[PDB]
Amino acid sequence: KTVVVTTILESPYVMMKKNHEMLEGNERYEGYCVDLAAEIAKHCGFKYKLTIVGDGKYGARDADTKIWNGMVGELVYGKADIAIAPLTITLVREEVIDFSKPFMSLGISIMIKKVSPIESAEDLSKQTEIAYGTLDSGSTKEFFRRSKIAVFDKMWTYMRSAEPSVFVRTTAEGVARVRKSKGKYAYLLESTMNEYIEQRKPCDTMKVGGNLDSKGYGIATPKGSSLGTPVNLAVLKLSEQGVLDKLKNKWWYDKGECGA
Amino acid sequence: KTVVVTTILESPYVMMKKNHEMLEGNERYEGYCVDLAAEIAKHCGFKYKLTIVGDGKYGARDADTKIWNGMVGELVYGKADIAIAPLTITLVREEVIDFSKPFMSLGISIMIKKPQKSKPLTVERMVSPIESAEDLSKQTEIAYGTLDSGSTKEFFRRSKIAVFDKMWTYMRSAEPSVFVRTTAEGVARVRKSKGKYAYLLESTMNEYIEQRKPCDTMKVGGNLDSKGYGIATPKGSSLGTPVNLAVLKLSEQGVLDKLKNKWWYDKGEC
Amino acid sequence: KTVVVTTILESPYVMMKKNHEMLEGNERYEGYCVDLAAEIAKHCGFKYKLTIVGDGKYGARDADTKIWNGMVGELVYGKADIAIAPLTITLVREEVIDFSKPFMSLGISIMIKKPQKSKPLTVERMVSPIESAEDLSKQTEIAYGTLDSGSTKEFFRRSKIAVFDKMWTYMRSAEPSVFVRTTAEGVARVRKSKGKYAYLLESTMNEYIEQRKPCDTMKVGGNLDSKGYGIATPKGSSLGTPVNLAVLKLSEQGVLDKLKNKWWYDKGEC
Amino acid sequence: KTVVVTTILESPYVMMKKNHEMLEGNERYEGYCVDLAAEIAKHCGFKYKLTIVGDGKYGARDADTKIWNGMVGELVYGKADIAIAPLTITLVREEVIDFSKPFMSLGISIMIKKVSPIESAEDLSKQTEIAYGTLDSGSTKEFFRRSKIAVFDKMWTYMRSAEPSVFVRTTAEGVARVRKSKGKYAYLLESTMNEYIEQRKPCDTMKVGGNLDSKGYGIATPKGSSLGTPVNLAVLKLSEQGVLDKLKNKWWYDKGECGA
Ligand SMILES: NS(=O)(=O)c1cc2c(cc1Cl)N[C@H]([C@H]1C[C@H]3C=C[C@@H]1C3)NS2(=O)=O
Ligand SMILES: NS(=O)(=O)c1cc2c(cc1Cl)N[C@H]([C@H]1C[C@H]3C=C[C@@H]1C3)NS2(=O)=O
Ligand SMILES: NS(=O)(=O)c1cc2c(cc1Cl)N[C@H]([C@H]1C[C@H]3C=C[C@@H]1C3)NS2(=O)=O
Ligand SMILES: NS(=O)(=O)c1cc2c(cc1Cl)N[C@H]([C@H]1C[C@H]3C=C[C@@H]1C3)NS2(=O)=O
Ligand SMILES: N[C@@H](CCC(=O)O)C(=O)O
Ligand SMILES: N[C@@H](CCC(=O)O)C(=O)O
Ligand SMILES: N[C@@H](CCC(=O)O)C(=O)O
Ligand SMILES: N[C@@H](CCC(=O)O)C(=O)O
Repeated sequence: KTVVVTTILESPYVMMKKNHEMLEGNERYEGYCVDLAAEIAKHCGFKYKLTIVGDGKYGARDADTKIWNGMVGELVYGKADIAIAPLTITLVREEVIDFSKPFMSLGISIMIKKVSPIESAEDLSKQTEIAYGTLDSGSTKEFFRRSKIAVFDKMWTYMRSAEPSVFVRTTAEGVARVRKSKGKYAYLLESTMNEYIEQRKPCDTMKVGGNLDSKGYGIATPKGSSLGTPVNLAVLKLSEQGVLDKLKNKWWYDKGECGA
Repeated sequence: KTVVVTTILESPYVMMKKNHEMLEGNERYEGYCVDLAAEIAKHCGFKYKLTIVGDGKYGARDADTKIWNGMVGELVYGKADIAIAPLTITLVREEVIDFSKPFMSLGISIMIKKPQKSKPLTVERMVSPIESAEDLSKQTEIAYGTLDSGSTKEFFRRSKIAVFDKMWTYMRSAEPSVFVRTTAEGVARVRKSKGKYAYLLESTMNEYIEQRKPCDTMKVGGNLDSKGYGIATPKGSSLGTPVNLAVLKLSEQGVLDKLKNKWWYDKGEC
Repeated sequence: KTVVVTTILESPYVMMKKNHEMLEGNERYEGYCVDLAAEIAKHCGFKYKLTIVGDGKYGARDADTKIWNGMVGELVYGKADIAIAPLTITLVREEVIDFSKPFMSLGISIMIKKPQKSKPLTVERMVSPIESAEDLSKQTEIAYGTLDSGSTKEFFRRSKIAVFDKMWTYMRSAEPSVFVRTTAEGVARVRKSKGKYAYLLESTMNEYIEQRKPCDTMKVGGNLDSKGYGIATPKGSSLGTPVNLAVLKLSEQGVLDKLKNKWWYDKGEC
Repeated sequence: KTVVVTTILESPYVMMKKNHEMLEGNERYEGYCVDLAAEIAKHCGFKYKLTIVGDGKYGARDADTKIWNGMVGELVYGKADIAIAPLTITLVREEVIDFSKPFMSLGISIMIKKVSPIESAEDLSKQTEIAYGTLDSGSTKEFFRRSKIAVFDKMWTYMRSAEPSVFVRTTAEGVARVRKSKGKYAYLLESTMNEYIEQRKPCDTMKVGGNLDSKGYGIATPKGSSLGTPVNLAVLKLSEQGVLDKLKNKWWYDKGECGA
């Protein structure tokens, strides 16, 4: 029986290849996530099919609705069997569905135009001249929303009272807004995506400061599913063998079209 | 019913208080792990008593006997309820026990003696003989070893990478043995080897020891891999989910980071 | 019974919120003094409603007619219950009202326009024509004045010091008048006088204005004296002792320092 | 009727003159406090006599006894009519007796041997190599005892668990211990006393950092005394006329036997 998989067309995790207009099957996708899905299928021994959630969202909770959108929505409501995609792990999504062991560690990063006058996020909180935003229905905004730290509370109060809407539809739109703003707009995003933007043309954006926290990416599984343990063991096996690191290097630094 | 806690006397996770001879109960110990256990107890209501295993081993499967020892064995055989200690999540351990999400990131680093500054405007430059792991594998004059019954040794013995395979081959046939029995033993070997020995230990203890007096050691290279410290729980136990949720909540609240800077950098002078 | 609070719209003590047109109640105002009033209400249980006097004067005794105006007159005649505002403790005011312990230290400083840097290795040096008060008294090309119905003017008119007597003599017979009616008016006169005018205002507002955009003003010299901002209370009232104790408790707890840093330096770029 | 006044032999507030073995009356004392007392007596028009509390303490609350020592003890228990001395004003003493308006503003200062590696008190709290202490039965230790700030709580926990007893009998003993310790002992003391030590021989000590708080000195009066208002008005009048500042300069910088 073919197993349906939900994901999001995020680079370098998933790509559309180049001649996507004349490609079909599981060979029409290239990237970290599709290769990981193929490896998981080979290890478990099941046929898998890749699908993309119609809305370009990861998943969140609507106001006064209690409905899951994004990939977790497809997982919970019977529209998917496993989500192999860069889905951050937090407390809220852990209650509804179970996560495997993380396969990529990261944190909150600040990206800005190419010394930096803000450096630490403390100055950025204390300096309102440069704006800052996040991605809607992700995990960074959820982290900032319910943070009891004074600095993070001030940041979140800034985000909610922001004219116009500081949030963006996609991280590509976020970096586009950052580049077009000529350094007046900062982007709070995951470390991996920030570095990927940094190491590609035109190499105009750079990461500033350290990481505000520590997170990870997990392979979400429907609650009470028989496949959670096999895929968790497969993730651990890949981490032990270094296949995760090898694929990270393959899709991360093998090309390297920038001067670093 | 008060549950027991398995922990190892490892700095800065667990220390011994100065006035611990006259003190009993949970007041004997101090450090990162005791605060983590206190926060876990505050999150989910239960009574905890700190225990330290006699063998003082992290856990490994003995060959030709198939018997788990250390924390993993103590947890498997039902004589322990929780292991709030720097226990590394591995594939072999996940098959016997239940692991929550990692609460601390780590990597396999290298410990060597810090060289003296070279005299030859009036600035001092650092000279080192090791810059990565490939040169350590190629070079042979300085011996290198790992911790016995640890996660690093198990990772090295089951790695198909050429350089890691060469390191494992050297370690398994090195006379005298390059393996140590404790972290402090390895650090003492590094300090008293006069730069003739390299210790492969985790990055957290590495940086903690580097930042503390007499700060005569220094770490080289990056992390050989990426792993994390989890909280262990016996397979099919009712404490796994609440502990996992507590770890996630503590990570989100920033208490883990606060403990990290409290016990790692606030008490460092070098 | 809800008591009334007398305050002046002075920055950074009290500011007008951006969306105050559609907002009523205590939400209209923001700044140091509104937070001080909130902390006072939290300490001792009572209901407070912020009021701003129409005349907008601090308080002085009119000559030949003997009427107290401003906040002092408002509290003397019983139409107000408390004055949580930057009101200076003076000898003349203490004879008519009750003053608690000061909650902020201040001094009489000088406001002048900041000169441009001089071109003549590659460093920039600051040149100023005034370094103290004695040279200001000796020099006469640049006019200087104070605030009307303020504490500084009352201090100047009743000082036996020779230099201060000379300053008062110059001020009382200056054409056109060197006295301003508001702090903002004096700052505007300093900014638009092209360095031909000096303003004698308190050091707190002086440094707040200096630290804020467009940061085109700069303070010279030390404080002419030492005073403090108190909380006013009508003579023989039951609110004097609880307010004094609340001020002492807030000072001990460090809330006053936290408010000072929040509203004086955290919002400054120059 | 002669009014008795309690004080403490603290310099430059009160001196013993030089030929004290052959002096008597109110003319056997020189200094800021005796001159202030003479001015207050002249303004009010009453005969005053100066006395020193037998114990060299300002005043505090003993454990499980509720008895006032120091100068406030002499004031409360009918042994004095007014205390003209450098008595800091705080909440605890305000409840028992009333204080006039302050006549000298100051704060908590750190003194050390003659750039400084600690600078701010944050480093000193985070650096236990150099010890720090205060004066027993004063106001600095009371401020540190009941401070809810994390840094000040850490400092107070350090003071209580100090071997040997870090407290000193007198500020002169404190500066002696600081000088003999060769920079390994810091002294938390009032700004005025620290500066007075700074501006005298051998000019070996210097103040480090800013002020941890803001305080003041008041003329304590017995609770329910008819003299509180006249002396409060006299203090305000002296502050208005500049006599307080003039006496401060007279006993503070007129001599100036150091290189500044
Ligand atoms: N170097 S990296 O960010 O691509 C990365 C990060 C991580 C990896 C693997 C890689 Cl390649 N696996 C670990 C997992 C392996 C076992 C130990 C911790 C979890 C369970 N999580 S991690 O520390 O988040
Ligand atoms: N010790 S640390 O500051 O580097 C550190 C390391 C890690 C933290 C939190 C901290 Cl503070 N949380 C993550 C976990 C928390 C939740 C989000 C990812 C996993 C589940 N593991 S981690 O990546 O090992
Ligand atoms: N605005 S400030 O930080 O310089 C400042 C100034 C002063 C403060 C407290 C602060 Cl935070 N408290 C004192 C008062 C408080 C208690 C101790 C001395 C008097 C009674 N007045 S003050 O010397 O005018
Ligand atoms: N310059 S100083 O420290 O000797 C000093 C400090 C102060 C003085 C007078 C002097 Cl000389 N008087 C003021 C008082 C006068 C009136 C205004 C504030 C109080 C009531 N308190 S103060 O601000 O604590
Ligand atoms: N990649 C994150 C969202 C990124 C963001 O919100 O900044 C997630 O899957 O939740
Ligand atoms: N922390 C390691 C042991 C120490 C080491 O391997 O260096 C573990 O949990 O196995
Ligand atoms: N703050 C002063 C008025 C301002 C000034 O005099 O500069 C007072 O209370 O009288
Ligand atoms: N001079 C202070 C005490 C000094 C100190 O404790 O440091 C007082 O009168 O309370």
